[PDB]
This record gives sequence, structure tokens and C-alpha cells, in this order.
Amino acid sequence: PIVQMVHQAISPRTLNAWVKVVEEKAFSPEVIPMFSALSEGATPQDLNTMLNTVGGHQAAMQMLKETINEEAAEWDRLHPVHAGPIAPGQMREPRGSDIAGTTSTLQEQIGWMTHNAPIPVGEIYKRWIILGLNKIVRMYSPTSILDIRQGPKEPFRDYVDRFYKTLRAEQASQEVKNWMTETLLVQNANPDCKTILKALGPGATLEEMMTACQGV
Amino acid sequence: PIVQMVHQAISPRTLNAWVKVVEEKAFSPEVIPMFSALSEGATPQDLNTMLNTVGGHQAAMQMLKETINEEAAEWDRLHPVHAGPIAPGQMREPRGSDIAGTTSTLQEQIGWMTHNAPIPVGEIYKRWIILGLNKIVRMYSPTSILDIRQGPKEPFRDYVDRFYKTLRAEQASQEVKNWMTETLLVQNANPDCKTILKALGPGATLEEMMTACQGV
Amino acid sequence: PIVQMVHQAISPRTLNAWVKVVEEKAFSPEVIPMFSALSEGATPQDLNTMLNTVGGHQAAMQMLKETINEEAAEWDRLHPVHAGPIAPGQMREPRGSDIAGTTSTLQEQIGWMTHNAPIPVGEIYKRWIILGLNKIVRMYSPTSILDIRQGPKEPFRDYVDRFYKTLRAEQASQEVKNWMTETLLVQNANPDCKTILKALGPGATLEEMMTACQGV
Amino acid sequence: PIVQMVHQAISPRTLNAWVKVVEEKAFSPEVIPMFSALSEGATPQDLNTMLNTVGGHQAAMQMLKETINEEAAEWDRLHPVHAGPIAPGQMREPRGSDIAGTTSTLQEQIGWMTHNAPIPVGEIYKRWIILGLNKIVRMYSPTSILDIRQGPKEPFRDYVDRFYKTLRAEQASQEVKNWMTETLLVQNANPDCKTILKALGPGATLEEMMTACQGV
Amino acid sequence: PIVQMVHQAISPRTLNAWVKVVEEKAFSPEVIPMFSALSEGATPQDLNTMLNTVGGHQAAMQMLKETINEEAAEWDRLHPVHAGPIAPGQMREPRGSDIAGTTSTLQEQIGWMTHNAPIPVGEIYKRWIILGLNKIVRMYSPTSILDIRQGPKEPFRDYVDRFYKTLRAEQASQEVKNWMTETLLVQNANPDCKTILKALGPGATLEEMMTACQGV
Amino acid sequence: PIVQMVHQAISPRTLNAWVKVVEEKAFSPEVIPMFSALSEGATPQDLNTMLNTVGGHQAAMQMLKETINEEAAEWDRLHPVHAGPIAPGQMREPRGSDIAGTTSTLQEQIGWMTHNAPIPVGEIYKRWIILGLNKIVRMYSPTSILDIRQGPKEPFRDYVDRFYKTLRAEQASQEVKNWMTETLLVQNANPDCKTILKALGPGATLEEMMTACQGV
Ligand SMILES: [Cl-]
Ligand SMILES: [Cl-]
Ligand SMILES: [Cl-]
Ligand SMILES: [Cl-]
Ligand SMILES: [Cl-]
Ligand SMILES: [Cl-]
Ligand SMILES: [Cl-]
Ligand SMILES: [Cl-]
Ligand SMILES: [Cl-]
Ligand SMILES: [Cl-]
Ligand SMILES: [Cl-]
Ligand SMILES: [Cl-]
Ligand SMILES: [Cl-]
Ligand SMILES: [Cl-]
Ligand SMILES: [Cl-]
Ligand SMILES: [Cl-]
Ligand SMILES: [Cl-]
Ligand SMILES: [Cl-]
Ligand SMILES: [Cl-]
Ligand SMILES: [Cl-]
Ligand SMILES: [Cl-]
Ligand SMILES: [Cl-]
Ligand SMILES: [Cl-]
Ligand SMILES: [Cl-]
Ligand SMILES: [Cl-]
Ligand SMILES: [Cl-]
Ligand SMILES: [Cl-]
Ligand SMILES: [Cl-]
Ligand SMILES: [Cl-]
Ligand SMILES: [Cl-]
Repeated sequence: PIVQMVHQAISPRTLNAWVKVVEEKAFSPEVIPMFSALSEGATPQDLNTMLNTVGGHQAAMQMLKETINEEAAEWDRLHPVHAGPIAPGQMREPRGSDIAGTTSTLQEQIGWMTHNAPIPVGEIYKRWIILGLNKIVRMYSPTSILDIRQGPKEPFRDYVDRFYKTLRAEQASQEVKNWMTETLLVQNANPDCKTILKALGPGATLEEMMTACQGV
Repeated sequence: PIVQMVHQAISPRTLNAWVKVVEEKAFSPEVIPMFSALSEGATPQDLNTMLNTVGGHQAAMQMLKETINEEAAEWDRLHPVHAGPIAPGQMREPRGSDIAGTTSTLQEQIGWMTHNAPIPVGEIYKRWIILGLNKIVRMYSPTSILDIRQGPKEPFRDYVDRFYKTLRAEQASQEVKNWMTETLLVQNANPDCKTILKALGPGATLEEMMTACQGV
Repeated sequence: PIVQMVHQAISPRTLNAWVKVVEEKAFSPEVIPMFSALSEGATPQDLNTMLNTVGGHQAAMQMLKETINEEAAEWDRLHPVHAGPIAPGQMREPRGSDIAGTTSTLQEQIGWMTHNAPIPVGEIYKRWIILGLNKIVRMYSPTSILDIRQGPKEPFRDYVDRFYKTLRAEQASQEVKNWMTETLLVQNANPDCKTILKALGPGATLEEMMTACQGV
Repeated sequence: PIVQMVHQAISPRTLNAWVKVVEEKAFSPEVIPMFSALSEGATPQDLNTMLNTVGGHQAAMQMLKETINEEAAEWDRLHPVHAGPIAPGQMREPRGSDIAGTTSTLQEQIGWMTHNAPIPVGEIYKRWIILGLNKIVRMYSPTSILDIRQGPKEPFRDYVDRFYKTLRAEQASQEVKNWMTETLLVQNANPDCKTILKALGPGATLEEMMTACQGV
Repeated sequence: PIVQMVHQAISPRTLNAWVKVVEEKAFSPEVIPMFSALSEGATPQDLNTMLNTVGGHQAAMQMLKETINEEAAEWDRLHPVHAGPIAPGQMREPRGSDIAGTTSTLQEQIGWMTHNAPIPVGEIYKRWIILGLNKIVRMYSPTSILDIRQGPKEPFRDYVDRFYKTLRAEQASQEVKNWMTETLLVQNANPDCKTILKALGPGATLEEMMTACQGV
Repeated sequence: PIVQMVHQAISPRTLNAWVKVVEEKAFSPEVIPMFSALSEGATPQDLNTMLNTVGGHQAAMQMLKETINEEAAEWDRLHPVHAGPIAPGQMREPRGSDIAGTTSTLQEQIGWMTHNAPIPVGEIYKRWIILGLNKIVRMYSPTSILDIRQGPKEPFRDYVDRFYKTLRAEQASQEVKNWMTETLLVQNANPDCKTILKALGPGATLEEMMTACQGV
């Protein structure tokens, strides 16, 4: 990583933490922020380091490769490189593969990240990676939000737990999520709680809904 | 975090400590100071990092989202943003979502936190988060202070333990807590200890009360 | 903590160490130095942090609260606050609650701790806390020094171990401790060792006493 | 290691991490980036340190020795040393054994790594080491990419996992890997999924192929 | 500790390491260097911290107290304090209790340790502590060097192990140790090895003696 | 240790790592680089610290003492000390015992290690220690290189593993090792592999030999 700005190598505890996260949690949504937390200030070299140390799950890692190549090709199309000798006071403009770390040295990445008018290649590559990771989290989610229904004896709290877990795995736009919250949550409750939630009103908070079905 | 003032990324041990705290202690009151201890000097990005890495408990995390949105709307109402181009020597005034970290970059948060006439967005957001966390601790408390009664064979120490545990989960105003201490504690003791505590006097310390029922 | 003088947040390993100490050792005397060791250079905020993270034992923590309030009231009586506007080059004088961290910000505590003519609020509050902790250690001690008697088959070393353990839990003045050492230790030994220790003389060291009853 | 540029010793956690990696993962491909991650900024002394601390696997370590000697002889052939006394403002040119750390002091390595017009002996030696490590990973791979065939009941995801694992162990040129991906993956699927993948088209992504055989 | 010179608090890992050392190894000789290793650069406050955190073994800790008081009284006798007001540019001369940390603040200890013409109170107190610790190691040693005899089937290596272990616990002067090595080691071997060692000669090394009885 | 140049105490993790290494691996060859890795930049005080903390194995530690005394006497013979008062701008020349840390303070060792025209006493003492450690590794090796023979069903890889393990324990000159490699390895293989290795040619690499007997 680079920290306030000086360069540093990725620590053993960071790398081992990421490896154990992938081992234990597979591709649960909370893996993605963890990743973003273990890669704060990372160069593309550190990100490739974290990705390459994953044993197994090679189908998902290959999908991530293809996503990264898509984003790199899009960056290349939007940022066409100009022909000409690089001036003494300048550094070359990065291609998509340079941002992915495969065609750029560590010194070039540091140069882009520190030089005035900064090109944050680490955060760009990081965004691409998180995009692919979200694709993988969605594809590996074993449930659909439409199938989450409260059991007749299920306490309301557990039903809300499952519901918002699956919803977190859905990863649709926030307006769609608001719609699912305002419709499916009360729609798919069990009769006892469903009646009370209907009696609450269309604009009640989650706190009011959970405290309304607490004794029930 | 930011430390004396320079910026730093949240450490692997900090994040893993928070995750394990949520795993083990659920929503016991002591979780809240622990959180505040693992987030000293945090930017809103670090706080969102700690919140997002929680797997499961998504009902509580959603309630926390709604509380944070309430506090953000209140901040927006009390701090109406002015229309105009931001001057070269200034930074824009933060909205509620900026303080929550969802509409502000890390550089903007650092800018607000370091610039003279400082706006401590991390401590504001931290206060909102602790507010919602207290709501969750209260809602998930399984006992009421009125139901804590000393058993006939229960040593006084254990009764006081349970009593002040539940009282810590009550989270009412301090005057109400003083009233509960001065009334319910002696009122709900077992006959043997209750008589002695009555003989002590209305203004005895907890040390005097516990040493009075020690042999008893 | 503040370290040579710059401010720092309490570390995850420190906090987890304190929590595990309270979990494992309850209120054994060695807990108190450990505490003082894990809080070297602490602001009142760090001390309140360490106290609040304790789950359970809420009777003892409440007793500690009452002791801290006693010491705070005494400080207020001895240091009556003067009425007047605080000058530009000065900081307000701290009340008892300010030293306890409940009515003072972190910046005010740092200000008192660093400014010339220093008011060490952290060490004052720390002294109050250690006072209450000693009260708790004494109240929770399950044995009296007068009941420690050597068994007929008990090796002298174990008897001395128990004796000075209980003595450490007694926490009377040092002259009283010297008296207990000079009287009860030989008085409550078993006949075999008691005779030899009588033959040693009234002014023998603990090394001489233990080596005198080593084979015996 | 050397870090931004000052010198440092290899940490206990780094060394123990490498040792445990070799113990647990043997010579799985993910060992190689891990190595490169635990050796970022290393002098040849640190690299020899990491190699020598490996207990057992001495056949592989000897093969690595022979590879390093090959690369050293090639460097010597391409960089013939000139006869003459080293000038006061200069340092001698490194031989192959100097880069391997066996004939150069730590001070000479630091001198080459820091002096302007830098000779990065640590990264050169590191490249040689990774070359030999790739040889060992290939030789110890127990499967060939041509033998990876999907079972009749095997979910497509697992088949892709095995396939790209073995492919990662193959370590042929990237064009050859592209050919294997475009031919063998669909060629060696089971009939059910093979038909659907044929119906997809010759230019479908891995995401489209896996989502096409998801229910199947 | 104080490190190159600035002051620092004793770390959680250091303290926990010392505690676990006392728990596991009791009073084996290797405890003493470990202590000296965990206390490098320590003020008397850090040393008292390490001593006080020991639970149990209070007989040994009391013996250590008495030894420290002996050394303190000797220091007081050899360094009689002069009567007079301390000058502005000076610090008072330390008594024995000041060196033991019981009558001196942390600031006074730092002052003595850093000021020119330095009084290393931490290393003096450390020497006293190691003296008492050696007394305890000797008293708690369960064997005498004269009783270490090689069994008829005991390999010579194990006999030498036991012998030099007990010898390390003896802690006599080095000339006495040389005598014990030159006499008792060969004297108390079993007949088979004893004859061969007699045939070696009076001035053979331990390597020659062990390789002479290796097959035997 | 001393690090780029300032002095530091040996860390708890370093010391515990060394102790656990000695506990687990006894005197396997890989212990020696580990030692050299845990002692990079060490003063003689740190090295004596690491040696003294070893419990048990006192025969080997005594042999190490005798080796260190041999090297010290040789240094004394080659560097005869001159009689005369040490000048204000100078430090005394070190004897053999000074380099071993037994007759020199930490300040004197730092002085020799930092002063221009440097005497690296830590690396000299370190070389002596590694010499004795190699003696111990050789003496405690339970096998001879001449007895390593491939079993009739033993895969060639395992045979090479054992062979180069024992060879690493032999620690003869590199030319002798080359001879053993070129003769004994093929000489002591089983008939099946031996014939093929004879058919390979006298100058084949270890990679070619192992891949020749891979299927066999
Ligand atoms: Cl790892
Ligand atoms: Cl994995
Ligand atoms: Cl998954
Ligand atoms: Cl890779
Ligand atoms: Cl579900
Ligand atoms: Cl984690
Ligand atoms: Cl959880
Ligand atoms: Cl809960
Ligand atoms: Cl998230
Ligand atoms: Cl209860
Ligand atoms: Cl914790
Ligand atoms: Cl607890
Ligand atoms: Cl207790
Ligand atoms: Cl609290
Ligand atoms: Cl007892
Ligand atoms: Cl290790
Ligand atoms: Cl291994
Ligand atoms: Cl392998
Ligand atoms: Cl080696
Ligand atoms: Cl397979
Ligand atoms: Cl501890
Ligand atoms: Cl203990
Ligand atoms: Cl012992
Ligand atoms: Cl104490
Ligand atoms: Cl023995
Ligand atoms: Cl240790
Ligand atoms: Cl050991
Ligand atoms: Cl061994
Ligand atoms: Cl020693
Ligand atoms: Cl073998």
C-alpha cells in the first residue's frame, strides 16, 4: 500500500487475513467490503497479489479476469493512447492492462499515484475488481428474494434476517430494493404477523414492524 | 483512522477484532464501547467499513441504516445547503449523506476533519451509529428491570449482577436509573436480605449493602 | 494513550488483553497491576474505555462507579471552581467529572495533560480507579489471614504461598503486614516446622525459614 | 527488505508465514505469488534466508539451486566482467553468484540496490527463483489438462474449478491457454451441458457458459 | 522501556509473554535470561510492573522483596544522602527505595536515566532482581550435582544433558564449575563409557568425549 | 538489534520464535538459517540472549560454549592487545570475550558496531556461533550419506528427498558434495531407475533425472 504518501509492502497479516477470509466465507457479500478494507491504498501490484494468492475457486477467479479485461478494453476505447515520445517531465498515459498491473512496473504505478494531476490506478482497478466480485456474489447466491417467506412459527426477527441477507445478495438498484422492502416483506409474512403489519400502516419503520411482531 | 494529524488505513487486527466481537457477543451492551474503542479517530469510510463487514444480523444493520438516515435528514434540515460555486480556499459544506460516507470521498472527509474550523464528520457519524446501536441493544434485551427478583437461595452478589446487567440494557435517563436503584433493588430482594437492607437505612452505598448481606 | 508527547488510540491487543484478563482472573490482586500496565499514559477516555468493555461483573463495576463519584466529590470540595470567563491563553480548571472523563472532551484532556504546569488527569482518575479496584479485591477475597494454617503434611513452601497470597488480598498498612508476618506465619505453622522456626530466632529471613523447613 | 529507501531485517511473522506456507500447501501454484508477496523489496540475503529455512522438500530445493546456477551462468555470459581496479566513486559490477547472494555482502547488495543507475539484484534473483519455482510447480502437478472431463452428475461449476486449477498448473504460453479454453472446456463437458454450450455460440463468456448450465 | 533515548510503555505482548513464562516454566534457570530479555531498557516502574503481575508463587516473590530490600539498604549505606536544597540544574540523588521504584516517580526515573553523568537505576534494580531470582532458582532446584550418575543403559548424551542442567542450577563460581566438569562428569559415568573416557586423556573436549561414547 | 543505524531491543515475537524453533526442530539443519534470520543486526548481547533462553539441550549448548572459547582464543592470538591508556577519541580494541559479550557492555558493543572503521563484533560472534551450531548439527545427524539407498518400490522423488536431506546434514566441502552427487545418487538407486539413469548420460540435470524416473 501507499500511506500518508510513501510506499509499503502488503503485510503478512493482511495477506493471511484475506486468504482465510476466502477460505472461510467463500463468496458471501461481506467478503467484498473486507477485501476493500484489506486493500486500502493498494497499488495494482498489491491487488493482483491478493487475487493470485487464492487457491481454488478458479472458476470465479477466471470470471473476474474476464470482467477486468472488459473494463480494461472499455478504458482503452475511452482513452485512446497518443503516439509520441514521452517528455522528460512526464510519464506515459496508462492503458487498461497497465491499470490491471500486468503491463506496468511498481515504479510506474507509484508514479501515476503520486504525481500531481493524479491518476488513481489502484482505485480504478479496485473498482473493476469489486464489479467482478459483485457479479460472482450474485451468481453464487443460492436463493431468490421472491422465495423468502416467513414460517408459521418463525419469529419475525429471523424472517427479517433471511430477507435482508438475500436482499443484500440481490444487488439491484436502490429504488428496486426500496420497492421489494415496501411490498414483499409484508406480503410474504405469516398470517398472524401479516395482519398486524397491515394494521400498522404503509409507512412504518422496520423498528416499528419488528416491535409490533415481537410478542407475536 | 487519523492519528496525531495523518491518515491511516484500518488495521487487519482492528477489523478482525470487530468481526469476532459481533460474532461472539451479538448485541450485548459492552459491544458499543468496544466499537467506539475500535473506531477512535475513524473517518466515515472506516465506520462504513466496520458496519459492512458484519455477516448476518441484517435486520439490526437495516434498523441502523434507518436510524442513520433519520439523523442525516435532521442534519440536512438544520443545515440547509447554500447555492453557489465553491471558492478556491474552501471546501463544500457536508450534507447528511456526506457525513454517512455514502456521497463523499475519503479526501473530502480528510479535508473536513483536518481543515481549521473543523467539522468532525467521523465523530458525528459515530454518534449517529452509537444511537442506532443503543436502539438495537434495547430492542434485543430479553429481560425487563421490573422482573429481576432475588431467589430465596441466591447470594446477594449474583442478584446485583443480574440487576445492573439488565439495568445497563435499559438505557433510560440517569435520574430514572437512580430511582430504579433506590427503589427496585431493595424492593425485589429476598426476605432475609430485604429485612437487613431495610435496617441499613435509605442512604447506604452498594458496598455497605453487599457487605451487609455477605454472610447472609 | 499519550507517549513521548503525542496522542494515540488504545490498541486492539491492549483492549482484548484487558477483556481476557477480567474474564480469566476475575478480581485476583494481580489484575490491578496488569490494569495499570495496560493503561500507562492513558487519558480518562481510554480508562473509561477499558472499564466499559467489561461484560458482567456489573456489581463490582457499580461499586467502582460509586468510589469514583466519592473521589470526584472530594476533588470538587478541595478544588472549588472560580467564576469567570476563560482567558485566551488558558484552559478551564477541571471538575471531578471532567477528570472521570464524563464531562470533558478528548481535546480538553489532552490539553490538561500536555500544557505546562500540567494537570495529570489520567493519573488522578487512574488512582481513583485503582482505589475502587482495591476495595473490590478486598471484598471478593474469600479467605482471612487468620485462618491460614499449615497442614500436618503440608510442605512449608505451599503454606507460605497460601499465606502471602491471602496477605496480598488483605491490603492493610505495611506495618500491620509486618506484624502479621512476624507473628502469624510462625504461630500458625504445624508442630514439626513450628519448633524449628522457634529455634531459628525472632529475626530470621524468609529464605532461612524456608531452607530450615525444606527437608522437614 | 528495503522500504521507502532504508534497510530492514526480515520479520519473524514473514519468515514463519513462509515456512507454514511451504508446510501446508506443498508446491501448489498459489505458493508462488505468496512467496513474491512475502519477499517484496527483499535483498538476495532475505531470499536465500527464505529458501534455506525450508525443511524437507530438498529435491525441489536442489532443482531450484540448479536453475539459479543456470540463470547465473547466463548472466555471466551476457555480462562479462572487466578487469581493472574499482574507482573510489564506484562499486564493482555484480556476477551471477553476487546476485544469488552467495558471493556478495549485505552492504554490497544494498549498495547496488540504492545507488543511482540502480541494479535491482533482488528483483533479478527473485525472477530466477520464481522461474525455478514454476518448474517445480509444473513437475509436481499430478494431472494433465487433457484428462479433465466433466462427470455425468458433476455440476458445471466444479468441472470449471478443476479445469482452471489444472490449467493454472500447466503454465504454457497465454495463446496456448486461450486455445485450451476455447476447445477443451466445451469438448470435455458431459453431454447435457455440452449440447447447451454448443447452442450458446463459439464466442460466449465464462459467465454465460456457467449461467447456461446452472440449472442443468 | 526507554529506547534509542525516548520513553515507551511496556507492551501487551511483552507482559503477556512474561506472565506465560512464569506460568509454564516456574523457576527454571532459562527464566532469568528471558526476564532480562523482556526488560531491556526498562525503568524501575516497568520492572515492578513485571514482578507484580505474577499470580501465585508469592513465597518466591516475597523472598525477592527481601533480597531487593537488602541490596537497597547496602546502596543506602554506601551512598549516604547529603542534606541540602536541590539546585535548579540538578536532580536529587536516588536512595535504595527510589531505585526499587517504590519512592520515585516515572519522571524522576527517566531523569536519572537520561541526564548526563547517568545513573542507570533500571539496570541497578535489574541486577538486584536477577540476584534474588538466582537465589530462588537455586533454592527451588530439586537435585544436587553430586547425585547425577549415568545409568547402565543411559546414552551418554542424555547423561550430559541432565548433568549440565543441574550444573546450570548450581550457580557456583566458574572455577568450581570447571572443577565439577573435570572431575564429576567422568567420575559418575557408567563403567563402559567411564573406561573409554579414562582412555581419552585428562584434557579432552566435550565433543571428543561425546563422540567417544557415541556408539557406546 | 541495530537497524538502519539505531539500537533496539530483541522483540518478544523474535525470542519466542527462536525458543519454539529449538523446541520443535531440535537440531535440524534448517534451524541454523532460522537463527541467522532471527538475529539479523544483533549485538553480542542479543545473541547471548537467544542462546541462554534455550531450556534443555545443555550438552549441545556446552559444546557451543567450548567452540566459542576456541574461536575467542584464536582471535586473541591473532589480535594481541597493546598496552596503553585509551585516548579520548578512541575505544579499546576488543578481546575474544568482548566479542562473545561476556566482558563488554552493550554501550561498548554499540560503539564498536557504529564507529567508523567498524568492527562488526555481532557478525564475528555470529560466525563463531554458526560454526558451533554446524558442529552440533553434524554430530546429531542420525544417518550417513553412504547408507541412503533407494527402495525397490520407493518413488525416485522420495529417495532424492532423503538423499539431499542427509547430504545437507553432512556439511562437507562443496567439491566433495559435487562428487557425492555425481557418484552415490545414481550408484545407490534401485535397479529399475538405475538403468534408466545410466542411459541418460553422465551430465544430466536433477530435473532430467527425476523426470526420467517419474513414471518409473
Ligand atoms: Cl499467509
Ligand atoms: Cl480458498
Ligand atoms: Cl459462495
Ligand atoms: Cl499467479
Ligand atoms: Cl433463507
Ligand atoms: Cl478479518
Ligand atoms: Cl456475525
Ligand atoms: Cl443480541
Ligand atoms: Cl457493503
Ligand atoms: Cl436475569
Ligand atoms: Cl477485543
Ligand atoms: Cl467478564
Ligand atoms: Cl473475584
Ligand atoms: Cl458504556
Ligand atoms: Cl488458602
Ligand atoms: Cl518461524
Ligand atoms: Cl516443509
Ligand atoms: Cl507438491
Ligand atoms: Cl543453509
Ligand atoms: Cl481433477
Ligand atoms: Cl496479559
Ligand atoms: Cl503464575
Ligand atoms: Cl520451580
Ligand atoms: Cl501489586
Ligand atoms: Cl536428573
Ligand atoms: Cl517467550
Ligand atoms: Cl528446548
Ligand atoms: Cl537433533
Ligand atoms: Cl544464563
Ligand atoms: Cl533416510
